[PDB]
Amino acid sequence: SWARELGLIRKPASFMTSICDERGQELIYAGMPITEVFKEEMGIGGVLGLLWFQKRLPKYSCQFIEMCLMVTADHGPAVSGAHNTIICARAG
Amino acid sequence: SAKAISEQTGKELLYKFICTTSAIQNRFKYARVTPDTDWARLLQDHPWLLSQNLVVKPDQLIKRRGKLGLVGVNLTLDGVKSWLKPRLGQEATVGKATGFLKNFLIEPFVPHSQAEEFYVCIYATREGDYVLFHHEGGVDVGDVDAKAQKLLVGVDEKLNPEDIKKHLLVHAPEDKKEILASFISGLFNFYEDLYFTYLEINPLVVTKDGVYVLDLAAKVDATADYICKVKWGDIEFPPPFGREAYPEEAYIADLDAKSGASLKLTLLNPKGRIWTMVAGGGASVVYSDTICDLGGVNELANYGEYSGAPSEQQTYDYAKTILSLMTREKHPDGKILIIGGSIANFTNVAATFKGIVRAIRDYQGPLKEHEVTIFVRRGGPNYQEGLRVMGEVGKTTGIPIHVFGTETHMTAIVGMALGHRPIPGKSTTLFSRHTKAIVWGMQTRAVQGMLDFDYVCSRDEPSVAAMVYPFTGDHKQKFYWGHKEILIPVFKNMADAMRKHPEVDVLINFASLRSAYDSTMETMNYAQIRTIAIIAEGIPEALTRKLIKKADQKGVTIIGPATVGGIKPGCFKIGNTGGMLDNILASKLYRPGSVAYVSRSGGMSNELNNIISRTTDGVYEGVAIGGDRYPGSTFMDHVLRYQDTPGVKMIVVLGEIGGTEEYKICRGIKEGRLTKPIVCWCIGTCATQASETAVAKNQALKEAGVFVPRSFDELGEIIQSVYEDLVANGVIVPAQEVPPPTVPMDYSWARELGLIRKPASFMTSICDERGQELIYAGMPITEVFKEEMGIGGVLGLLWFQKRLPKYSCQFIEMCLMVTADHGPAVSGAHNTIICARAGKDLVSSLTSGLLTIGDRFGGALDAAAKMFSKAFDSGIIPMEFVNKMKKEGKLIMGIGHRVKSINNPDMRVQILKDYVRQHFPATPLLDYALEVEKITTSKKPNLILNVDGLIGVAFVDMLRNCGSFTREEADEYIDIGALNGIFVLGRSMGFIGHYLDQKRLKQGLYRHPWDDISYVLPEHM
Ligand SMILES: CC(=O)SCCNC(=O)CCNC(=O)[C@H](O)C(C)(C)COP(=O)(O)OP(=O)(O)OC[C@H]1O[C@@H](n2cnc3c(N)ncnc32)[C@H](O)[C@@H]1OP(=O)(O)O
Ligand SMILES: O=C([O-])CC(=O)C(=O)O
Ligand SMILES: O=C([O-])CC(=O)C(=O)O
Repeated sequence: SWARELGLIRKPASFMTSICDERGQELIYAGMPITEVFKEEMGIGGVLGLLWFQKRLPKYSCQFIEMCLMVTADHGPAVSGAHNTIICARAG
Repeated sequence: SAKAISEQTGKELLYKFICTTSAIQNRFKYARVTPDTDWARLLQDHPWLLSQNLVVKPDQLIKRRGKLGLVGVNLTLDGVKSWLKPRLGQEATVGKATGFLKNFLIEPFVPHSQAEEFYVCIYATREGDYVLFHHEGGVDVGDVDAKAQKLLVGVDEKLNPEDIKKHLLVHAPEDKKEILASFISGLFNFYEDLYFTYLEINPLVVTKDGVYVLDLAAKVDATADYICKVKWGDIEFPPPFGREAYPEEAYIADLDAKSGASLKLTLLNPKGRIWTMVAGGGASVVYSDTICDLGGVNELANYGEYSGAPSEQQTYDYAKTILSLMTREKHPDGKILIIGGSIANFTNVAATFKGIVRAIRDYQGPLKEHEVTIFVRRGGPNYQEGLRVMGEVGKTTGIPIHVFGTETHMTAIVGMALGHRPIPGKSTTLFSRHTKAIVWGMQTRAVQGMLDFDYVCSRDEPSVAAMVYPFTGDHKQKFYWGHKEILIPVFKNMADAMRKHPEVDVLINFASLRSAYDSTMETMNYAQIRTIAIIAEGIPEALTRKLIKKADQKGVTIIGPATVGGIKPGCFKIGNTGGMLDNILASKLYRPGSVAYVSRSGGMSNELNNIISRTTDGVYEGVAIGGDRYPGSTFMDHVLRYQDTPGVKMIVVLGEIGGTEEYKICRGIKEGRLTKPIVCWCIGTCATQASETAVAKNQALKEAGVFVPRSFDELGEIIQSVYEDLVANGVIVPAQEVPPPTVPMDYSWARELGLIRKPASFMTSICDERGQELIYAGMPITEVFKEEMGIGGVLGLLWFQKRLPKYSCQFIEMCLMVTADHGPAVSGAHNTIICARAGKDLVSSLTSGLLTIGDRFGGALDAAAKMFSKAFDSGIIPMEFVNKMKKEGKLIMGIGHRVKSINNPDMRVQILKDYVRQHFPATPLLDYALEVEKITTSKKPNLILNVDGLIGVAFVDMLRNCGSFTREEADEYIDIGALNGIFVLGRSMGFIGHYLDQKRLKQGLYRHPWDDISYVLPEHM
């Protein structure tokens, strides 16, 4: 930690992460800080465009992402995955 | 690498793979007699042997036996028996060489005349294949090259027989002109389908009866075996005829064969005082040349090398053999051991010196007894700590060891060892600062070294535009540019590499010795690639000549095979030339100089960079052409290239023994084409065509106007003398030294020599994966399998890190056999089936069913162990325990079966109960659980012990009451969850069985019908 602080050593980094700069003064998302996220009033479609695609999508596309996350919510407990969730929840 | 084969082997290969109209007689008619075999077996399997008249001659790679009269012709049984009696197995001499005669060949002798003997030969040259035919065969040659007809055939060119009869058959008898020529044509295909370099048949007897190949000789390309191992079968190369090898020499031979290192040792005078063990090939040749200059032609004990960074056991045994060989008998002028060497490219010098210091301290007694003095001189990455450890073992064990770094001359230390001095078309520019390369192959340390060099030489763009690796997709690899990280694209094909990067003009071919030719031929189908550097070693020479031919046709500058590359300082660096960046900064290779050089071996190029750094201004551009026989660009192709560039003022050439290449430099300096001051020196004297030697080329360049030193010791001195000549004439001005940019060093290299501590996480007291054996808990994998412990023993090793006693390993196998599948109706196997019928995966199905192992399903093992252990540890009677559980809700976990309980048992509680009764010392918690079973079966005819409760209490009974668990480890593993581990690892077999079953019955997706659901939703939310 000291030989790298005064910068006399090389260490190759893994985990290249082109998303979510967590350290510093703000949670920078794709390139947009968190206060700019809540200032432009982009919903979860805007942060899906920022996290998943790293692009500020236009406001008709964020609302379509929220629409297609509202229709692909629950579709009854008969289906195979919701059945497994219920079976695993009833085992407590 | 031409290696001469036995004439028995080449003669049987000629008998097997020739295809011609002329019938070869005596097909498969030969015998090999030797001292290791008898005589009756040869007559037993070859019944043709004593039917005719025979000729017997020694097959031990001996030239000129027909002129010297050492052949026994016209021999019957008495001739072939009493001829070998003064000959088979006795010591004899030919030329200089003295040794045994243990190999003799027996051929059916054919009487014939001297007007029927012919002479045919095919030898390889750089510009093609020469076939050479004299009508007068045998030993009566007369004139040799004048009346014998020659024909140069080109590479990748077909031999036309009309040019055979037109040009080569001038002095032939005409009736054999269809017998010989097509045969020769067939022989030419035999030369071209088996990759010979030299094949001379003399004499070839073309009688009226047919053709007879009595005597031949063949040097074959030993590196082409990957093409022709189906043709040669198991080829055998005989050693050149000489004395017998010591056991030490065969010991070093199997040390050489057993790894990727080069451990060469051949003793010269075993009672000698000056013993050499020196890293590098050219460095060994130069040290042997200099010690032969200083009167040690009888005092050099051996010539050898240790190269390719051997392991410290290999280094230890190699130095052990050389140290034991030099303590046999004392020599009164003192015995010297020279651990010399060139500058190491990337090897940590201190690790090889750990090998040396173990091999010296292990054999120190004979060293201080025989009064041995050790002279050590090395260079490279971290040489200074290695000189320090050699110095401390010099002062510690008392052996006088004189250590030296790169500040000294390389081979002047032997002058300090002997007391002679006291001890202290093709383009003319190849690389520019916009030269971009494409590397072929994942050779990331070479690309990182090139990027470090180009940061240090203040270059603005990295000279590796892309890499090419065919065995992976297109991605980008992260490299270091100074401090920063950049992304260099790695491609799959070369076509989209040349497409996306049109500024490339160099390709550096890091492919192997069998894929260099195809990638190089594919590369020259792109016009922008103007030079190709081929780092591979071991290409067959015919494929190299095809590469040279297509290079001259396309106009590219091939650096030649078996190179290390060639460094143009301040500008560009090919691969691993120069070495690690410590040698680049130590030799001032970050700014251009004025001296160019051309060498052959890569081991001498670092020494030449060191010499030109320490004596003169520095290297403008250096090129190592390759240690192969046909380099892609010779000496003249580079000194002509240094002629036209004005930045260079003087040229240094390091030539080698063999190959009339420096005579072309002599003719170029006599024709007035080479005007810049040349300093040539040719290595390889070895005087312990007669013009191809080192002293011949040295004298011929000395008389031609080229500065040639007396030895290698005066090479730096006269290079400094020519530099002082050239600056005093007022043309060489030394440029002003700007300091280079600095790179940070490495985390891998600073921790290797230990200069930066790092806190390690992930403490892992289990499974040392690295080393020779996969060491489980403290016990290797061979001790696991040899001691015959099942999977219960490896669960004791992985989970508990103890070697459990043999009755409890079988108990863990037992309780993993009963906690396997228990039907598919239960909740977890139901989830596995539901996920397997969705066609998912094995691991996703097992995992989706495994995530149910919780508290209600599968959580009776751990709870039924914890409950009974807390009741027993407290110390209450069972009748109070049942009443305590009744008073608080909380049904006793591990007690209760739905169907089978009393005189209708569970039948797998019974097997486990019989096992914990029989093979199992001192089991009190099971007895307590059986008393609680007595009470709760007195309550209800159900309520027998479960299998969950009995595995729980039997496992807690196994932990604390067998050995090796104290009381706080056996109580730790219950609270950690080592019983949930047994239920999950046991039930994993059942869940994978359910996955494979539902995947094998081809079952469709589940739906769980609506009539089993009863939706109870609110009215309007
Ligand atoms: C032909 C004809 O018509 S019949 C003639 C006349 N008919 C009659 O008289 C009717 C008789 N009625 C019966 O026989 C009924 O079976 C009954 C009412 C007595 C039920 O008796 P049971 O089944 O034994 O009681 P129950 O199911 O609650 O369990 C009994 C015990 O097991 C205990 N127990 C159950 N599970 C566990 C467990 N895992 N761990 C520890 N204890 C347990 C219970 O706590 C209970 O304990 P307790 O006796 O201290 O209260
Ligand atoms: O790059 C090279 O060929 C040199 C090398 O690795 C070594 O010295 O072991
Ligand atoms: O251990 C468990 O609770 C699961 C079990 O035996 C069962 O199939 O009923």
